[PDB]
Amino acid sequence: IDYKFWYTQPVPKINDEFNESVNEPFISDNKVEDVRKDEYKLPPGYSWYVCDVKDEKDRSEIYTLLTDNYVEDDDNIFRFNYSAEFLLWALTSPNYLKTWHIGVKYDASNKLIGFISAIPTDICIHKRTIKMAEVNFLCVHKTLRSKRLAPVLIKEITRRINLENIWQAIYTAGVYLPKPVSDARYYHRSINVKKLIEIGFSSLNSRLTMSRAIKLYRVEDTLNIKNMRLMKKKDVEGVHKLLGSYLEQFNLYAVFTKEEIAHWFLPIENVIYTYVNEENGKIKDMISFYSLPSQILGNDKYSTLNAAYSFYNVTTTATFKQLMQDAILLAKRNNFDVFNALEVMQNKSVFEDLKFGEGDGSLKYYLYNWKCASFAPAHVGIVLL
Ligand SMILES: CCCCCCCCCCCCCC(=O)CSCCNC(=O)CCNC(=O)[C@H](O)C(C)(C)COP(=O)(O)OP(=O)(O)OC[C@H]1O[C@@H](n2cnc3c(N)ncnc32)[C@H](O)[C@@H]1OP(=O)(O)O
Ligand SMILES: Cc1cc(F)ccc1-c1ccc2[nH]nc(CN(C)C)c2c1
Ligand SMILES: CCOC(=O)c1c(C)nc2ccccc2c1C
Ligand SMILES: [Cl-]
Ligand SMILES: [Mg+2]
Repeated sequence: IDYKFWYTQPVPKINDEFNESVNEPFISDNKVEDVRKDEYKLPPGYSWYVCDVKDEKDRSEIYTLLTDNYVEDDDNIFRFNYSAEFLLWALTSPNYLKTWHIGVKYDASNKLIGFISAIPTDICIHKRTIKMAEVNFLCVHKTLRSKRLAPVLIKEITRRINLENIWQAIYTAGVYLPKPVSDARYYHRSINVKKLIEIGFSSLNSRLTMSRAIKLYRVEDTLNIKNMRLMKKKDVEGVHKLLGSYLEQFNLYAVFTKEEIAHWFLPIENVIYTYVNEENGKIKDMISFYSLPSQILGNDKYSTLNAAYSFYNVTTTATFKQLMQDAILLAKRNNFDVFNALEVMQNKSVFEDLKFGEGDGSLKYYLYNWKCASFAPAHVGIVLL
């Protein structure tokens, strides 16, 4: 459309296409010393608030704000319902800064009505490793929409990030913005198909009756990789090598340290599920998925859809199809209703045979202050929360 805000920022124009050899900032030679030391102005009666995600009550305020005002699907059937414990995990990874968890309070109610967050990460884009901020959980209260508050939150966080001598960022959104480096459709594999029909999501007909739909999505309760088990602290070094080598093939991926592997994969109930196959004290295969429920808006019977989201999956002893079939099984054993995956990495190759259905949209991958050729989602090797 016009992108009056986005076009002031070091991002590509809607028309911009770069050749494969281009891989650099839009604006280089930035100076920490020149970064504005003042907070961006909020409109009258609003104030910046530094959230302490480790404090249960500050964390619960962020939780409420998102439970009520965060992303909905295009038909407003669903709203993401990230749990408080999930938010603690997503925001307190290694070297996180408390000052990159930025809230906005309405002074007179003392209530949180705005939020944005970033955590630091090393990102490899087209074989160049860049220290970046990963931005996530940008949210304005439904009652305050289209008032140009989002660019204030975006400018304030960019300012705080630049204070740490960091000048690039990664982010994802379902909305089209200038301009994606990659665009990945999502797919869904029904697990609790009766529930899915009942809330309006899945479709039946003459050929596909209720009983036939249930038969179609039945899984055998036996693993292809018999020894696949929950990840444990002893597996951190093994996972780090398995995953770190795997990821090198891609055009876009995080370069995880050991401390990151421990944070991002060690299992937490209702948050992150990681499974490993150990042979001879070596980790040869791994499955992971995170738990992201959606709230079901205005269904009499159900209020929550429990959804497992494919995270990182690597196999060296089975086919990728057998690995993902095990991942679906492990999601089913843990009470999930549906398993969601993007057409990143090798994922697309299994979607047909494993009975995934194509969804109604896509997740776009973005870089801030970085010029490079865009690429097909098969070359994307990072999954953001
Ligand atoms: C070097 C470090 C750099 C760090 C920074 C990196 C950049 C990080 C960027 C952030 C990454 C976040 C990633 C992330 O969190 C994951 S994507 C999820 C974003 N959150 C939601 O969708 C929750 C529901 N929606 C809302 O709360 C509001 O609709 C929000 C706050 C989204 C927009 O509030 P609003 O009341 O609806 O709108 P105004 O205040 O009037 O503002 C309109 C301006 O906002 C642009 N807009 C709309 N949605 C956007 C989105 N998802 N990203 C970026 N920009 C977005 C829009 O194009 C327009 O600019 P334009 O006029 O140019 O078109
Ligand atoms: C529905 C879905 C399925 C799937 F397998 C992977 C991703 C999505 C999805 C679609 C739109 C979204 N907007 N914001 C988010 C949250 N973040 C990832 C930032 C988001 C996620
Ligand atoms: C069958 C379940 O998967 C989905 O269709 C789904 C859900 C549950 N929540 C969402 C929340 C926000 C944006 C999109 C969403 C989509 C696409
Ligand atoms: Cl400004
Ligand atoms: Mg606004």
